[PDB]
Amino acid sequence: TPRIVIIGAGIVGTNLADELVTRGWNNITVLDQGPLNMPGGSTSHAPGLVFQTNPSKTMASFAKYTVEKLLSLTEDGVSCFNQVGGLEVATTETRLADLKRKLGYAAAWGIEGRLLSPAECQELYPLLDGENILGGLHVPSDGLASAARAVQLLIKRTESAGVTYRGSTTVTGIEQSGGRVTGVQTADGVIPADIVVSCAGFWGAKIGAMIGMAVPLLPLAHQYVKTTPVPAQQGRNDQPNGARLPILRHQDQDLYYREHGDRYGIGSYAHRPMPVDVDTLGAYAPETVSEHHMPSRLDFTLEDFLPAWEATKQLLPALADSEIEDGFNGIFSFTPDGGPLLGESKELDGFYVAEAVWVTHSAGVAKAMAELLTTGRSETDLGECDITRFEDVQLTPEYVSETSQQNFVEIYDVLHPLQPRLSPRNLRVSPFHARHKELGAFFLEAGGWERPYWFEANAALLKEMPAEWLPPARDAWSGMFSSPIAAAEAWKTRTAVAMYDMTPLKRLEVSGPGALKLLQELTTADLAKKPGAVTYTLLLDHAGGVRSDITVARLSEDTFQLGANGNIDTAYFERAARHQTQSGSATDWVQVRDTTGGTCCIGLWGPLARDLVSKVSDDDFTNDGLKYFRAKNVVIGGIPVTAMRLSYVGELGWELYTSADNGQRLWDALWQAGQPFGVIAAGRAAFSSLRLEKGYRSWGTDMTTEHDPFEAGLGFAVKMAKESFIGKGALEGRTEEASARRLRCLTIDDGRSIVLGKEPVFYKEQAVGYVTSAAYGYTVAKPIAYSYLPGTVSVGDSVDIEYFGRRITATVTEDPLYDPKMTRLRG
Amino acid sequence: TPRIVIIGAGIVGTNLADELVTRGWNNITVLDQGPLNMPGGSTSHAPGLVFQTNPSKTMASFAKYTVEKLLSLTEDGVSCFNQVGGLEVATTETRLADLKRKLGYAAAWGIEGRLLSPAECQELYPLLDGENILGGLHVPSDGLASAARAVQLLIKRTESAGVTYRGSTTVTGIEQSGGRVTGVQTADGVIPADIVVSCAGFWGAKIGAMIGMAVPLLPLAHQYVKTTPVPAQQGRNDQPNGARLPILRHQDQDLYYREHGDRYGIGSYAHRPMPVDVDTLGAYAPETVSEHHMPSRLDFTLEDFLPAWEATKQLLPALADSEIEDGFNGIFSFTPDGGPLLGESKELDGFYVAEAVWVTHSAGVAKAMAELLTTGRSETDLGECDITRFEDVQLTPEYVSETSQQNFVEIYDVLHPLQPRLSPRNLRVSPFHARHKELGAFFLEAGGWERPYWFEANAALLKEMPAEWLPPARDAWSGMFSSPIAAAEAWKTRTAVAMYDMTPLKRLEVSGPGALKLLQELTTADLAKKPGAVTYTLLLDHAGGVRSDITVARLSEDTFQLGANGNIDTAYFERAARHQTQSGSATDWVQVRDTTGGTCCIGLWGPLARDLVSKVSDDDFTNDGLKYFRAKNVVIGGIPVTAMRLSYVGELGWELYTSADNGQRLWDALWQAGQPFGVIAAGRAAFSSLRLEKGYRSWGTDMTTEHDPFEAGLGFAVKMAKESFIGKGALEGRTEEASARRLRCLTIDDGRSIVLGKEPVFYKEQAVGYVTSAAYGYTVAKPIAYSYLPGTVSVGDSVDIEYFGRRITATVTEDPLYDPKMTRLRG
Amino acid sequence: DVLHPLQPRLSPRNLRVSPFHARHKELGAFFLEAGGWERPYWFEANAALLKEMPAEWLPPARDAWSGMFSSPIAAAEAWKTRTAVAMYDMTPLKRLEVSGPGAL
Ligand SMILES: *Cc1cc2c(cc1C)nc1c(=O)[nH]c(=O)nc-1n2C[C@H](O)[C@H](O)[C@H](O)COP(=O)(O)OP(=O)(O)OC[C@H]1O[C@@H](n2cnc3c(N)ncnc32)[C@H](O)[C@@H]1O
Ligand SMILES: *Cc1cc2c(cc1C)nc1c(=O)[nH]c(=O)nc-1n2C[C@H](O)[C@H](O)[C@H](O)COP(=O)(O)OP(=O)(O)OC[C@H]1O[C@@H](n2cnc3c(N)ncnc32)[C@H](O)[C@@H]1O
Ligand SMILES: Nc1nc2c(c(=O)[nH]1)N(C=O)[C@@H](CNc1ccc(C(=O)N[C@@H](CCC(=O)O)C(=O)O)cc1)CN2
Ligand SMILES: Nc1nc2c(c(=O)[nH]1)N(C=O)[C@@H](CNc1ccc(C(=O)N[C@@H](CCC(=O)O)C(=O)O)cc1)CN2
Ligand code: NA
Ligand code: NA
Repeated sequence: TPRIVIIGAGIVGTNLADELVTRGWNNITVLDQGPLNMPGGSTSHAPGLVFQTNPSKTMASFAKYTVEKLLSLTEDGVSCFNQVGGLEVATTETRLADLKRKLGYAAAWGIEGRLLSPAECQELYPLLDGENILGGLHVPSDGLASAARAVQLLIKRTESAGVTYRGSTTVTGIEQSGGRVTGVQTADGVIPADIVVSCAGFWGAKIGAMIGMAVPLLPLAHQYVKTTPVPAQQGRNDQPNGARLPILRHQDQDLYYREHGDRYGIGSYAHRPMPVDVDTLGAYAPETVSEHHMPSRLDFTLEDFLPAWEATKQLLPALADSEIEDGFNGIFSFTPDGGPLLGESKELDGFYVAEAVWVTHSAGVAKAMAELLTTGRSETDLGECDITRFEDVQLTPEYVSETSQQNFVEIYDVLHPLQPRLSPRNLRVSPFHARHKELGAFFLEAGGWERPYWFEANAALLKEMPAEWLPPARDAWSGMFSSPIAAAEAWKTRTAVAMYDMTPLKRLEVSGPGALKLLQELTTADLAKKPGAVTYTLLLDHAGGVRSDITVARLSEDTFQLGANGNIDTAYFERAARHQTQSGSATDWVQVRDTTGGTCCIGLWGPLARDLVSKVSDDDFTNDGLKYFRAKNVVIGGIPVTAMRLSYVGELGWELYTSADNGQRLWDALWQAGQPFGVIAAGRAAFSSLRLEKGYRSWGTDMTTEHDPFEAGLGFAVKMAKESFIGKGALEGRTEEASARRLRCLTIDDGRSIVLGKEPVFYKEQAVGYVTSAAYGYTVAKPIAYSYLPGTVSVGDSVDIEYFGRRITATVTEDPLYDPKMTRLRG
Repeated sequence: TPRIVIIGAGIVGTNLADELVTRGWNNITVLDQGPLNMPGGSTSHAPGLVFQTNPSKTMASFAKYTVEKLLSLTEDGVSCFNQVGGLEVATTETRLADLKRKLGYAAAWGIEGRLLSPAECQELYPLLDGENILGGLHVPSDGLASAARAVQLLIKRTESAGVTYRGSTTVTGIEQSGGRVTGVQTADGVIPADIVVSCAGFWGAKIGAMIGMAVPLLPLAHQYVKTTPVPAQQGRNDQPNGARLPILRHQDQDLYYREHGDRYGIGSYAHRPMPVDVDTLGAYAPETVSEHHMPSRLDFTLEDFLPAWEATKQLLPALADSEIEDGFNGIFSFTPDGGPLLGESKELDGFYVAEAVWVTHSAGVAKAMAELLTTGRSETDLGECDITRFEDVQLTPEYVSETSQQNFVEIYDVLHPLQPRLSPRNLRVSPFHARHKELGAFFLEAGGWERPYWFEANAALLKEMPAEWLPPARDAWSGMFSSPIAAAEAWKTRTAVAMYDMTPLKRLEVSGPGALKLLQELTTADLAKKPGAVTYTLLLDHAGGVRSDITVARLSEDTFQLGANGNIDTAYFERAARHQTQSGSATDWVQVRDTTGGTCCIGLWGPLARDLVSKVSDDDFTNDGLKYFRAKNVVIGGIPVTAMRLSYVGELGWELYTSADNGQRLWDALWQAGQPFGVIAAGRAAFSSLRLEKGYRSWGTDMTTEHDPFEAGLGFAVKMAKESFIGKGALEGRTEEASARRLRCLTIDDGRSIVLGKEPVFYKEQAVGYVTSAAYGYTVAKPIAYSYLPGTVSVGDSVDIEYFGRRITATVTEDPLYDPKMTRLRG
Repeated sequence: DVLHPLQPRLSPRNLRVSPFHARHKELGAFFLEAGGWERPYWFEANAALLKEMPAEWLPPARDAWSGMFSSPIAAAEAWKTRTAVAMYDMTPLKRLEVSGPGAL
């Protein structure tokens, strides 16, 4: 098997060694600049609290696996997990409501937990001064990891299986040739490798710069304090590091707690963000590293801890009879969005990262990476962990610094899923931005792009709207980053004509004599059709899982424009094209460009779309001028445009693409043409609700690599008859009808209880699914939610969706909910 | 020699046959759908007035050649030119002033002419009612062409030399294979060809669509009327078509005149534009074509002519005793900018156009095309005639229609060289457009781009400006599309820091394993330098003439960004890259993209540029961070940018390139950083004056293919030591010192008489040059003009520049006028 | 309906605006209204100041109810008012001219 070098003998790198070994890959060298007995990264100081419950399904499965593995990781009859459970307490109404949402995550992801009353909290954790406790969330399977001990036992069992450990060995560079890794440099010459995995914790960026790779993590310090012996605790625990009470979270004050014998450990994020320059740390001579003297531990700054110490004494008064014994400012990693950084680099074949990973998720990440390395894919969706998810503006040191600090500042906050950052904003805007501002655009952002969710100009339309379009009141939570205005935009889209900004849609140009050959192998469609055809198709992995759903427009013999889902797709195409070019003839070369930023697109949609466009174009837009899912070049308002006839909102019209410098003119020409037809600008709130009424899938939530096309209801898009395509062999014999799990459309019975995503779904009182996407449907006048459900659950069955602790009755409904016979889309 | 098919036996196509023959290329078939004896295009109805004098040097040389050739084109002792001279009369002060400018063109282009007083006009042309005549411009060598007769004599002499003519033969298509022309389709099968030249007059667009080529001409009708016998004219001329008086232009009333025996011919553009659908003309059966029955002649619409007929009787009262005998609405071509359309198509190798050409320029265009075909280049600069000069937005049928009609409406107007159209405007704007509007940008346009010439916000700076920067008053003509504000912008650029919009600069990405190989052959620089280098270099033709001056930035091993001069360059690179790819290995492929529209650029220039940028970037901008004429990637205001250190304005700073979606943020970050430093936005008026103070050349005026690098003072940019590059062999042994003509900088002695361009330059009372570029120099505080001058004329000599009839004393000055030791540009 | 005390109408809006309205829009004014006047409650331009603000000025989280029609941005505007200089639109303040020999 391939020669693997792992950089880092933290909890990540030693778990990864371990996960590779058990899969038969043992040609591994593990390097660490610290001594093997105590390498001295963040793992060497972590207190090891593990709270599994997480808004993210993947992160939650990573934590569940880590708990399982640490419990099994044992020597002299002592495991590496002490399963005391975990308790998060609420001291405000906002937090108590949020614990109900978190209990929802628990059930969604298969973690057992309960909400505790104030009295039951006191019974479980008598040290709590009960006066400000409104409630708790108790997960019995949570607990304390012994991460440093786990590292030592992983080293020992992997060593026996052939893995080589070199402590006191500093990586100073990475050797490469022809765009693949060939070795790792040390002052002692090069260690050959076919695969390098950087498991270097908060040194990740420094390692990354050695190959020109932006690794978007920031090292940040976080205070951890142990008290002196707490009188109330005398005699209760085994010394020196026993614990019997659940690990304790006090998220309203940025604090968490564990016992260490009769002492308390207090973790505080209740301080200013503290960026750390890794180049200033110094080279620690290995012989010098000890528990208080290691690169990860900076001097304690007591002044930062004072407020945390007061809140502690308030929550746990017994602690007022102890003192602060020892504290440090410990360094670990943060990232712009709080997700880890995993996967193959863009810059260098065979070079991977598994960085910015808490002890909590370590074994999970290791296992995914081991699957990635040995089989070509991870069994768990890595959409939110892949290093290549980031856009170029999100990779600058300044972006990483500013947003990673804000993620530290907010780490324990209750936040709505649509909550935008206040800064940095306005990084990327489409060419319609000034016009969007004139119309009172309410902008949210993703990928650096500013995106209108609705337009305040259209509030003037609410008085004219037919009552059937008026939605009911929303609760405060579903009402955040939402507006009644979206009803009006949905209304006008369904009955007049609307202009949506499609500019942020990932746009890739795949070009050259090998373009068709590349796309024919990567996609599930037969793309060898005369130019003009637009095909909705999938990208799969070799296990048939859905990596993406895409459109491919063939603009000429050698030129294809793809509408993709984000930069994981870009990176996927980039590498696949480079590999075909390198091992092909002069007829296989192919380039991939991300042209998103240099172009723009208006989705011009609704029943008056042809009336509008005919005023500013002499091109033929009739059905016989341009059929559904066809593209051609046209001129609109004097601007050359590529017109594609499809609509993610389910109405007549076209995506109109042009170069950025032309976009404002193209916008103004249409806007003016559309005055007599009541044209509006329409934003993402309406867009999302309308596409949901159409049943159209959104990659990353409605389906990921954990789903095959037939489970996702996307069989129509797989052309099984193709000689060859990635995933074909895996999908032999499967059908939608025979899928054990299927994506179902739910409508909410009461017409008004909106859900948002991730809420667990119960059939006959058992958790069998979870909301993937949802919105209020303005056309059907009810909340809609999607969920996978067991194949045995049928159209017309009834299911419950738990939202903030309350069961909401919904019915499995046939989709599309709107115009399933596509009457609005054809001729 | 190659098999050539010419489409059209008009004055263009038969002259082209002729010009090819005399150059030894006689394998020619000439096709025309009309009968050979009277093909029935525009040539069959033209009255044949030839006024040589023209603002364009090339057009003027085309007309001079046409006069020479038609005079030599003779049979039975009767030539095809009747050299009666030409007279343009002025009936307003505006026109009289403009005739003085036109006399300037005459001397510039070597055409003999004089300005006539009202009395002398009466003596030359006694029929003129003298009362509104303020003056005339008389060119004795002008005259009347007999174009239909010239066609017949060209046919006869080319036929004898082997050329084949097929009349009554309709081209219905063009055959091609592998991107080159292979034949012309008729109902009688295919006529093979290696080279096709479309000489199809106003059918040009229809021919063009047969290969997918946009031919930006519009067919338009123009009225031409013959009177009955004019009493005053009885007995004076040979019948039936004699003429003795000069051809007569009456541009203030859109009219021109010639005698036909004792009748008058009146040409009127004094009517609404009359677009013609060529598809509605009908197929004329050849046997039916006669003088009054031909595809080019539409029914006369007398109502349109009435006002012209009145003005005629006012100018020439003798005509009031005649009547209108016959009129027609004759069709010919117009183009967006009034230039013809020449050269190789972008779409099809070997397929050329020579279309939208007046009888006046016909032989000239034919000769250039013959040179192009047989030698690879024209001896006359075709910058303003090349079909590939147009930008994509300028090629839509709607753009062509609207602007070609306006060119018809303005054909006889006095217009300032900076006069913008009012419509269509706002086609292309940079990402800084809203910000430019906030600052009161005064926008002119070229290439479809809106470009600020100055910013009204900066008027507030005039009260603070040191008096030495305050320019003198401008006359009305040089003051049009000019503002004192430009002095302030030049001032701030020289002493603080300015932000120029460089977005419209043609930007080409040349990429792939054959990129360096292509550029090494096309340019005069050795580009095989590690990435990061920016090189100013030339593109030449095989005769050493300068096609372009360019920058090449090597961004990576296989990736180069060029800053070019416009779409002639784009088209040149496109074809050259396609040809290398087709006849190369898998290591020679190369793509060219025009990324202008998807990107943007700020030129951040002036002595405080480093102070400004250091506030919003942690990249190293010091001299040791980025040397002059080097590029690197940086981050500014959170935006990835490519920074190139050069300055067409002569100051410290950088061109800052980024993708369009990032541009506004990049703008705002710099704007805000620049507040304490007094940053301004600066426009093209200042830019032009500043670059002139630096002596930097502008392709298309300061040099064209008619100049070699040494004549243009660009020897430094030619690396003669290179093994190989286009033009090298031609330039062996030449030096700047030995050049018979050299580009000289002139400063105007009086400090105030501004010239604009094209004004003739006299040494010791002889016309020896002409102004190529000019501006008021704000830094040296005097008007500057460039001109080629004989090598014998030296620095410190004195020359006169004629501006509106007045000699302005100027001195030949060493350039650069500003900072010639580059102290402002280095370290 | 359950309505927050600051809940604005969506229509009719923009009846009365001060002469600084275009400038307020450039700066990302969040407008509420009373008396027909549009009144900025805070300015989105000033969100860029939050990263520079001393921690002592940073407010705690708000519950959903007190957080409606409220923004952390107001902390920054209060900060700059107390330590630098701020421009408030006082235009809607009822202004009466009492004039004539009986005015006093
Ligand atoms: C600091 C901290 C972290 C922490 C915590 C409390 C504090 C104060 N509480 C946690 C909690 O209760 N629950 C939990 O799940 N995690 C908690 N953490 C975070 C956790 O400590 C880290 O996220 C995790 O330990 C990181 O693991 P990882 O294995 O990724 O990183 P590392 O332990 O830092 O090891 C990286 C190794 O790389 C070696 N290295 C780096 N550069 C080189 C070079 N050039 N050459 C050779 N080796 C290199 C390092 O020496 C290190 O050992
Ligand atoms: C109309 C007009 C033009 C004109 C003028 C007054 C009027 C009313 N006065 C002029 C003047 O005094 N001085 C001057 O210099 N020019 C004046 N003109 C303009 C002039 O007539 C034209 O610009 C010039 O004649 C055009 O010459 P050209 O050789 O380019 O074009 P053509 O004579 O129209 O011939 C084109 C031929 O192409 C053949 N054809 C077209 N399509 C086909 C196909 N498909 N197959 C075969 N043959 C084709 C046509 O039949 C035509 O003969
Ligand atoms: N050009 C384009 N590409 C894109 C999008 C888009 O809206 N436009 N997407 C935007 O997010 C994602 C793809 N999601 C989509 C999901 C469904 C349909 C759709 O039209 N479905 C029809 C297909 C009909 C057919 O193939 O015949 C259907 O399911 O009935 C389109 C895009 C990424 N790529
Ligand atoms: N990148 C870039 N490309 C461009 C321009 C530009 O301003 N920037 N041009 C804009 O119109 C045209 C080129 N004209 C130019 C003329 C002179 C110089 C210049 O810097 N000349 C220095 C060169 C010094 C050297 O090579 O060492 C000089 O003549 O001293 C630059 C561009 C087209 N290409
Ligand atoms: Na916090
Ligand atoms: Na006119």
